[PDB]
Amino acid sequence: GLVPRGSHMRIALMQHTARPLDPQHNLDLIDDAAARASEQGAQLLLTPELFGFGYVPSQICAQVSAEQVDAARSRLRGIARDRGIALVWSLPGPEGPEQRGITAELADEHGEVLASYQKVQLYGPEEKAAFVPGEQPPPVLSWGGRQLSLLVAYDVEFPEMVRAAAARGAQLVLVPTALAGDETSVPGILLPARAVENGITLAYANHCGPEGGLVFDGGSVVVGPAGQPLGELGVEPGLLVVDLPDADYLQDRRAELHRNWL
Amino acid sequence: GLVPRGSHMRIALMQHTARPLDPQHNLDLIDDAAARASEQGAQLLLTPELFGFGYVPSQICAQVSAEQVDAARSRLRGIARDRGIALVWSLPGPEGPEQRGITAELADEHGEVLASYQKVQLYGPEEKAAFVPGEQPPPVLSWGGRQLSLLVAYDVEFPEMVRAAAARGAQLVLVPTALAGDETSVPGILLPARAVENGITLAYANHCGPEGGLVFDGGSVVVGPAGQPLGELGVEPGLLVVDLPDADYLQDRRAELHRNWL
Ligand SMILES: NC(=O)c1cccnc1
Ligand SMILES: NC(=O)c1cccnc1
Ligand SMILES: NC(=O)c1cccnc1
Ligand SMILES: NC(=O)c1cccnc1
Ligand SMILES: NC(=O)c1cccnc1
Ligand SMILES: NC(=O)c1cccnc1
Ligand SMILES: [Cl-]
Ligand SMILES: [Cl-]
Repeated sequence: GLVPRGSHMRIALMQHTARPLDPQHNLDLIDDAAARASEQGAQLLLTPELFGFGYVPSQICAQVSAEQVDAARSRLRGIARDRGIALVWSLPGPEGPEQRGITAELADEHGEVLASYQKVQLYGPEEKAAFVPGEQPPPVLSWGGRQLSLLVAYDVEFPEMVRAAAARGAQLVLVPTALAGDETSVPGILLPARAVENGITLAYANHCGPEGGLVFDGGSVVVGPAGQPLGELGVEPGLLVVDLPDADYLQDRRAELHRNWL
Repeated sequence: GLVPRGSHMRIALMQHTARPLDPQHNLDLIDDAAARASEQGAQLLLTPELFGFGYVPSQICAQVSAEQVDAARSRLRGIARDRGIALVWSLPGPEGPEQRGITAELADEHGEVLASYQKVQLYGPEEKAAFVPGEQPPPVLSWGGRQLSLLVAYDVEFPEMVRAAAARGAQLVLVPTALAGDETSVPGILLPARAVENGITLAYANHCGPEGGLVFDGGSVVVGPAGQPLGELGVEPGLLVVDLPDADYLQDRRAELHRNWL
């Protein structure tokens, strides 16, 4: 409804089904969602992991060129600008098929790429055959009056990855994902702890429905610092729109000891 | 009931109210619980943080001598032996009042002290005025056919502390605690994640009721590797007895990167 009294940030999450190896289709879906989110007063749209090509790691490595990635990237940049909304997307990285990772990028409403990140924690043998793991910590940046950060999918299941973002100042962690197999423990158990154990908000945007030989769970969610869902979807396509309201674990943690004990 | 087919470990958790600065009373309560647990076929009893003197940090530092600590320790050792049950207790450490931490120790049914641990993550200004933080990682040891470990209270709220135990091989993490203030997020949100994110079982033994100017929450619980409660108490004194049944986060985590990013 109307933009509320105590809130200066409204975010949207796109939950949908991608078609493998059909970027025109999947990017048309992103464009649709961007327009709709913008019309509802959202200032940012989060979209799912590898959405533009589908979550099909082995086929991305075999069939998707660098030039095809770049064409999808340019189109997404154009959607951010033309729909007048900040956009988080996830594509393969820009290098050749044998050198690139899974990435996420944040563009603002003018189309500026503010931040780029390469997934550090690859999931399973197919991802590890198709992609190179990232080696850099999550980025943290001011946008819309808060410190935003990016992580991808499996990354968020590691407390260390969320802690790395929060140690840099993150307040809002945005996570494209691709979770199938009725893995209710990730949104149900791990995400709430990630939020509480850092005092942060996390947004988690999944595929749903039949795609790439899997049936994705949906369950997209925004979790606030008390671990509660600010908004959530079920198993069907949807656009989740959430107004964010404006123990000291981060100070208390004995990081110099912890780093020796991992 | 009868010791079940698929289980070779039955554990007990004592949840009760301590009297500040009255070790005879509080250790009599531990003895009672040890006897009862042993009669029910439990092989180990976990008891709460600082139970023998009450959770009264400032008064422990002002009034409880080293010699008084040692007398309580010897009595607890005797309860393990005389009740024929392994026992986890938590007392101040053995040094002078200005040099000692909060500790936990595991004795076997013969009274052998198998392991000792000093709380690394002190909670709040009163603990930090009264006790020295520990500097050593959690111990991990074979007992009863599994790898057991110790952590104390606030420690378990840090993913790094549980990860440190699991990295050493822990399967069962035993946690004396003292949690008041209706802090439902610790057992409700953090403990289940600790268990899932390492694939371990955790046992969490709280005070309950009015003690030391607080009203403790109870909520003692054993959480298995899927994050579910194997057994749980409410707010009243009780003895929880649980039979333990017999993603690869621990291998997949990029620990050499994580250690640079905390
Ligand atoms: N954004 C607003 O102007 C507004 C007006 C009335 C009620 N809520 C919000
Ligand atoms: N995908 C990306 O992260 C990226 C970063 C810089 C340039 N092109 C792509
Ligand atoms: N896409 C992912 O990183 C993933 C898939 C399955 C489980 N957890 C994470
Ligand atoms: N421990 C046992 O002998 C037993 C016997 C029957 C049923 N369950 C356990
Ligand atoms: N409380 C303890 O940890 C301890 C260890 C060794 C000797 N005495 C006490
Ligand atoms: N006893 C503790 O370490 C403690 C107290 C309050 C909150 N969390 C932990
Ligand atoms: Cl919340
Ligand atoms: Cl479980």
